[PDB]
Amino acid sequence: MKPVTLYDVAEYAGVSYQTVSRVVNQASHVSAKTREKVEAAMAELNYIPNRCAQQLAGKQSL
Amino acid sequence: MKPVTLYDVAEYAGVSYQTVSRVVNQASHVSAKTREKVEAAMAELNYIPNRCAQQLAGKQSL
DNA sequence: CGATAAGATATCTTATCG
DNA sequence: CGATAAGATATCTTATCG
Repeated sequence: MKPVTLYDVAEYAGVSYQTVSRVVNQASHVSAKTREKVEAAMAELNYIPNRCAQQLAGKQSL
Repeated sequence: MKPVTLYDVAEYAGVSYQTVSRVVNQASHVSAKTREKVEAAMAELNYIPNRCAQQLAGKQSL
């Protein structure tokens, strides 16, 4: 079950992954609008606490 | 400083990485003793990934 | 069936530019 | 100081062989 990736929030926010990922990791070096955009994005997409693979993994393409 | 990796468990179990890696994710087509050693290995070595961002800060210095 | 190797994707880290 | 781009590493999944 992989609903959202930090990439998803990033895209939805309109910012690089580590734009928002940096935000999610502390965001000690960013701007106002950015945090609010990522915050909005993750909020809308719900964004579960599993960007990488803490207690749930799996990935495929093509 | 870097804790266990699936490679560590793999080596310690005496099985290729891809063997135990698939084990930890399903282990559909795997023998008995194999599961025992992978499980043992990860158990003995404790096995803590930390491939995200918990306490493992310094990783690669480029 | 069980084990090994290769390919693809995501996350994080570091460096550069405005 | 802040955002973007490139590179490296690890994990996961699928296919083939004995």
